[PDB]
Amino acid sequence: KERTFLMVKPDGVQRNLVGEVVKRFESKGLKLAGAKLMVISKDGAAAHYAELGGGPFFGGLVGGATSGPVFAMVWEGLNAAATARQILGATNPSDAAPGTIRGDFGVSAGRNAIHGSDSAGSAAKEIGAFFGGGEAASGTPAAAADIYG
Amino acid sequence: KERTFLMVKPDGVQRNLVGEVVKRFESKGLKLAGAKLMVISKDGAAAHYAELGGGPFFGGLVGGATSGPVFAMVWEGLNAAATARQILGATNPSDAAPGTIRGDFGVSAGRNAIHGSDSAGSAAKEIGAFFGGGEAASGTPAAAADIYG
Amino acid sequence: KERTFLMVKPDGVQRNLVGEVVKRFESKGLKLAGAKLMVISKDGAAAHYAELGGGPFFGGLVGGATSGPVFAMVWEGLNAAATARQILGATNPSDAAPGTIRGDFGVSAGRNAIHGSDSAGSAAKEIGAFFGGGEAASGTPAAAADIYG
Amino acid sequence: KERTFLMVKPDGVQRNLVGEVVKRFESKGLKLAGAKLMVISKDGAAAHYAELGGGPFFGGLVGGATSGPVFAMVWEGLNAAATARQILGATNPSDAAPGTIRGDFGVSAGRNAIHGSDSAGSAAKEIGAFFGGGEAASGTPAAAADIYG
Amino acid sequence: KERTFLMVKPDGVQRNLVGEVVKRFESKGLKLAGAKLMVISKDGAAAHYAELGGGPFFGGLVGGATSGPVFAMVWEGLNAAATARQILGATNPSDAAPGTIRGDFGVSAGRNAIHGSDSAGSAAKEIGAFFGGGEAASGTPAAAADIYG
Amino acid sequence: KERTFLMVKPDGVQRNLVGEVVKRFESKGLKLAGAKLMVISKDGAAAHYAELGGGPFFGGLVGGATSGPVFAMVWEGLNAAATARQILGATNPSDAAPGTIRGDFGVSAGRNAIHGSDSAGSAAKEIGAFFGGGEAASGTPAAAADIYG
Repeated sequence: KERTFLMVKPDGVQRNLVGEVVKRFESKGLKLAGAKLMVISKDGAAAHYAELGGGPFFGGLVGGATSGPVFAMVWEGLNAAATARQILGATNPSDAAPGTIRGDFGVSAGRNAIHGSDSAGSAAKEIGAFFGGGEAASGTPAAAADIYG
Repeated sequence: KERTFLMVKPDGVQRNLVGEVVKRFESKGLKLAGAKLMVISKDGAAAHYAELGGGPFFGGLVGGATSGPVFAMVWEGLNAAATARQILGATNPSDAAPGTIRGDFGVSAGRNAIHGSDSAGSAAKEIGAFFGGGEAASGTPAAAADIYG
Repeated sequence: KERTFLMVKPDGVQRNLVGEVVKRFESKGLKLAGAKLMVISKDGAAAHYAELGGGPFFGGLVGGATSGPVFAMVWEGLNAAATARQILGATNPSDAAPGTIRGDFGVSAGRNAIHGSDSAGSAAKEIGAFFGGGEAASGTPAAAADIYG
Repeated sequence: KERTFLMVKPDGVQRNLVGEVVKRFESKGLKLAGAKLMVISKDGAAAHYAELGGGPFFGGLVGGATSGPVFAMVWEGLNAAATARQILGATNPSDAAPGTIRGDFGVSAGRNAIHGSDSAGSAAKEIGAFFGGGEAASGTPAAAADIYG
Repeated sequence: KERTFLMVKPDGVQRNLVGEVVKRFESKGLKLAGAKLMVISKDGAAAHYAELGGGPFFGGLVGGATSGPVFAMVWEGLNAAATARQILGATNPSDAAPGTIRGDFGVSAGRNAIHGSDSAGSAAKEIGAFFGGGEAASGTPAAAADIYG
Repeated sequence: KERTFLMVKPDGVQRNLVGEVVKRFESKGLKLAGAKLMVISKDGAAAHYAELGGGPFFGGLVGGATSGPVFAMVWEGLNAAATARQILGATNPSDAAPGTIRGDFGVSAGRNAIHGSDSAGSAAKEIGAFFGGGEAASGTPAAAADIYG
């Protein structure tokens, strides 16, 4: 059903947390509709982080995402985006509820393992910028009935 | 260093084993140079499974990979391909050493979670068919020194 | 000490979460006094879900529990029932604290992995309906001293 | 399909390994057709361990199983029994392949976490003695197609 | 950076939770600057628990820590102490957020797996009493850059 | 019972594998009689690696252990040393059975997570060099009866 864009920032990829962060959502019910390693290459960054470019963080923020790769993803299911952030954790890892990808694998707001949509609109603008339309498989997960109803 | 192509067959994707199977190699040292959900779409299959197309299995084998998506990947490091198959497990999951992706998550030779190169040549022909050349990030993993020397 | 009835609804059994959901309480301290796979068989349902039978959910709720099996259990220890629900999670999995059997393995209020008593009375009426009196082992766990005092 | 009897000896129940040992087979594909906590109560022992009652071990062997409870189970699937012992591990835990329930959770041949059939006949005589015929659910696991074919 | 004293009380050591409790902080980013098994030996206790010695708990509290060993540790990083207690969990395990060392491995306020500083001062007085000054390695963790910035 | 010296080489400490590597033996039955972070400081190295100092590896081998810290340990139980190496894994991680600390967390013979005695004599000479005699707790693990007999 509803889709959501969420990727693993350079740090997590480097901290070998790719697998777990993917898995967390698999064993949750969220469905992986597309995912790859497309780097930010600066240009892709500035736009994505376009909001508040005048803020000092940009200088040191756009520096980060652009270093190592970025495993980008798109996940399905009802309330996929709503629930994602809940388990993604609070933005600040040193303030994020223990049990989340952040409160379990993150000690700094600078580079906190993953990233994920803050609304369906932000979701419907992130998928596009990073993915496309064909890179996404429209596979029906053989196990989805034992989740919704 | 050496690269290797290895993907999660439709079954594992469906059995929610995407994360673990990725993670296994992260916590091993293997480096994820590119990865996405590009389906087999028949044509991509027949070629990949080209070997022994005259064998009856093809009828029922090419049927499998083509159902659900396929998380394809390319991994780095020394002896990446050599070691991969070792931990990938024996082909038959009901005969594969307990500790592997197969002997831990597989009961049938038909659909056994993942797939992975059987030699550097087979590796240097699988990467190409499924990936390309640009989809691969040439990121230097900040943690590779604590592995090799 | 205090006992509590808590089972894994059809969904979790089907979602292969039997082991983890059992284990969660083992590594917590709760003691497994009896457990099996006794299906609801409709009659057993209607009574258990007797409360608010006039509510529309019953139509579609009693349909659920009755499909696949149900691993029923009874757990011991002080505050067993009080603490259980806390770690069982909120009723709604898309609203349940990340770290629980629900917020980690559930995306719908319809079928949320497990079920567990809401009070000592409800506990002292669920055990009976599903278990009996002899199916329960009165074993003294050799490791209980390192928990209470 | 084929069924198999396998229980967790008193030790494992006490060592809180109930959950994991159950889970191992869930994430493998084996299907839990019935399971409870029926103690050995001596009589049930002597018969089960009937073979080589004249051997000194019986004195100290029948003493063991009869202490704490015993989570008995019956598992399904093709080659269920054949494969089970493989992942159950070698009889001697201080000689059992690392990755198994024994080589991971056992240091003595005396009490090694679990027990499991040594042949289909031994399987078709253990189920009966410990279970019955009605305690077993004939549920069709909604996820079995993504395993066999 | 900032250091913090936190040990595993006798119970956890006995409950085999040493590894996990250590690991939790490793995969968090906290750095292990020194750690061993120095028992409380009464004298070391009374001082550490000096606060409220007139309270009845002391009788039964100092009895506890002094039984089995105690894996003491000192951890590094920014907000190490601040964040530690958050993931250490609430003092009462039957009231501590599920995801913590306490809410996951503890059912009694008496003996709750681990112990950890309640302020930088309390941290700068616990390290000393249990460690020294030379037992601490001043190693620079080759992976710290992918955490802070 | 029998004791054994086994530490985590600089690499593993750096690769955040301290916890797991400790835990592996806890959930096995091995008892932690003492453990800390005492660095090799060259002198401690040369002696320990004294054997084959004339071999070229020494140049580049003694360089390794001396970089980051080293969590040294001493473990108890029957066949502690015999069984340890089995689960420690083969010396070469790219040849070590999948399920071990090496075959799961190691890709190079140079730096392979941990180290552990090759005989009771080598065990009775490693403990001494790294530990002492007082740093070891003679605690009786409250859970040892459910293992041996």
